This record gives sequence, structure tokens and C-alpha cells, in this order.
Amino acid sequence: QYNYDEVLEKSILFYEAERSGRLPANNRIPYRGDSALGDQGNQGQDLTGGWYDAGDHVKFGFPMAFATTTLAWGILEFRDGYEAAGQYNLALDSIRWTLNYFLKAHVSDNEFYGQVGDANTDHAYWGRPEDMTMERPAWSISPSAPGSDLAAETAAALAAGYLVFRDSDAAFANNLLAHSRTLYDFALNNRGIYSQSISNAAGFYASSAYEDELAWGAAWLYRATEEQEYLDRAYEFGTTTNTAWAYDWNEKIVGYQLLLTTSAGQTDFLPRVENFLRNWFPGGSVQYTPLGLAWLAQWGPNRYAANAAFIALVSAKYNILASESEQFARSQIHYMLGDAGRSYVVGFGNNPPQQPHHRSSSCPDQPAECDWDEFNQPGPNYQILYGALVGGPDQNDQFEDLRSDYIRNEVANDYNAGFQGAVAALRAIQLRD
Ligand SMILES: [Ca+2]
Ligand SMILES: [Mg+2]
Repeated sequence: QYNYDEVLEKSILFYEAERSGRLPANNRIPYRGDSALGDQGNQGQDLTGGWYDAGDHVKFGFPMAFATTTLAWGILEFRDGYEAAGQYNLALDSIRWTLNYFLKAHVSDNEFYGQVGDANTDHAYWGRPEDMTMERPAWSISPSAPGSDLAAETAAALAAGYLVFRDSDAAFANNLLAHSRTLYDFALNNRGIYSQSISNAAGFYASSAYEDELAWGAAWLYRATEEQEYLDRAYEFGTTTNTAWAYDWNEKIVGYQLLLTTSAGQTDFLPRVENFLRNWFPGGSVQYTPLGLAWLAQWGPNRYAANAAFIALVSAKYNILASESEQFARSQIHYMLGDAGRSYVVGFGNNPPQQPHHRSSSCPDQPAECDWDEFNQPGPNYQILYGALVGGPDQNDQFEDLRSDYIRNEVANDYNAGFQGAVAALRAIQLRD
């Protein structure tokens, strides 16, 4: 009913359109060029690369890392689906981009750059990333500026990256794992909330707690190394009694619960995984729009539902409530692909969103001017931002498709992270069935 190969191709193109830094010779996004080549640490350390977080040009390390961990997990679990779609090598290239940035950002054992760009001055600008001239400060976490959440999430992404790459690029993968170990030790021994230490982040990606990141990073390092000390750390900071509200960049609870249940064969966490799934299934504790979207909140409902669908499809692969998980997950992804009458994936399907809240796609082809006129103009973004999952409709399925609707027309790295893995899982089920 939907071409998952095309969805996967375009989702990876969305991430490619988010790239910062010096772009490769085989860049597939024609309107994007080199940008932010001056991004650097306080001692001149190269910090070029990474992804712009959303429709802005800030490099927010916390969601960037979580998006990478979630994408890597889906590549591991649904490799068969990526392979069948012809998108496996492109998916690896996709997250190689951010993994390389995390390596650059880890300038020493106990210092990690967690943001480049002042979000206040960045968001006051509307124009191309290639045309930026404002100062782009860089801030780090360190013993004097702890960030156990940011550091452990990045350690999780690096450990997941080690697992993804170790059978094709061992030198790269081994470097990722070494930095994962070091960053996780840093997170454990220098405790605090990264968005208190990098205060510019608190208006955008404020972390509510870091203990779930500590359990998540431990669970990933246990998968990567099989060393008992990490499994111990996962039980130390993990919960067997609380059920996650959502799976997202702030809350890792059901992520590590499921990871420990499936990869590590632990049984203590399975009841909380099943609680989460049943809370999201029809008849649970998450309201559905009339036309069938599981709608947790006005803030990126597609993101929350796609994240839950991803969790459900990993669960199904390990035969946890498989039938209900697959039906629920498929219903949510298919809503986003166009079941309610329009696609919510830019550049895909029937009547996709035309005005994503996204600077570079809002600009006409070079050398035309791009400024706030292009924010306000009432027609479609000049460039098609293939693959971007928009925030989504209100609770009554309504969607105005206006660039100024910074809630419903938002796009972001984390919006696509669970979504893309869920699509690969659905492609994989087609091979099975
Ligand atoms: Ca957290
Ligand atoms: Mg164009």
C-alpha cells in the first residue's frame, strides 16, 4: 500500500539535508552546500559536521545523540529491511556523519562539546545555513560542568555505532567503542544535568533527569562488551517498577528496559515493556484522534507515536506481544504515510506537507535572497525536504500546513529517528510474510 523503500530513501535524505559542515563530493541535496565551517572548540578544536537539530542551525548534542542511538538500534534490529530496500549502506553513511561529529566533540577524556550555536541568536535569523555570519559559540560539559545525561546518551550512540560498524569498518567501530567507554565513565563520575551546565540548552532540550541515561548507556555498553560491570550499572540506575510515559530524547526508560529484555536476556524488565505497549495500544492510556493517530500531546505527536511504533516493532521482533505490536505499529506509521487522507512525510505520498518549519528548504535556489520574507511567504517551501516527518495534526486530525505553525509544522532529527526504524521493520515483515 505504501512504498517503504521510497520512504526509507527519503527519510535518509532528510537527515542528509540536515548536515552541517563540509559536505562530501557525493552530496545528494543540491540546495545544500558547505556551512558552519568555523564551528570550533575554545582551543580551536575542529567541531565541523553533525546535524542541525530541526529547522534551525543549532547543533544540540542531546537529541542529536539520541536520534543516532535510536537509528543505530533500528539498523541493528531491522538490517534485513534496510538491506531489502537498498538503503543499508546509505543508512550507515547517514549515522557515520553524527558519530564522526561526536568523536570530534570529545576533545579529551573528560570534556565533551554539547552545543554549537546560540539558540537565541540562531532562531532570530531566517536564511540559509550557508549564509550565516553570526557568532556560533560552542559549550562543553566537563568535571566543572557535568552532564551525565548528555555524556551517557552519547556513549550509548557510540556503543550502538560500534555494534553497527564492527563487521564492516573495525577501525572506526573500535574508536567509537573506546570513546563510548571513556564518555560513560565521565558521565558516571561527574554527575549533573547537562542543560544546567550548558544553560543555553534549557529553553529547548532541558533534561528532566539523567538516571535513565545512565541505565541506557550501561545497557548499550553491556551489549557491546558483555562485561558484567555494565549490566550491574544498568540495574543500579534502571527501574523495574516504573513504566515509561513515552520513548523520546528525554526519557530512555522503556528503551533500556526493552534492550535489556531482548539483547541481554533479562526478565525483570519485561512487565514494564508490556505495560508501555498496552498503554499505547488501542484501549490503553493514550488517546487516539478520530482518524486513528495515537496522540500523546500537541508537541510532536507524530514523533511520540512513531517512537512508540519503533519500540513496538523491536518488541515484536523478539516475540513480545508480536501480533498486537505489529498491528499497532503499522497503524501508526500508515497514519503518517497518508491513511487519514494526506501524507505527513514531506516529499512523499499524497498531498504531503508543503511548509515545513525549516530554513534551508524555505529558501529559493542560490543566488536568490533568503531572509524573513521566505519565512512569511504563503506558498510552499521552494525546496522539497524529502523524508521529513512533521510534528503532526492536532487531537482532531486538523493540520493547516503553515510554516509559522512552529508546533504542527516542526521537523527535527528526533522526529524521524524512531519513524525510520519502524519503516525498516515494516519492510522486513514483508520479507517474512
Ligand atoms: Ca532522562
Ligand atoms: Mg530548488
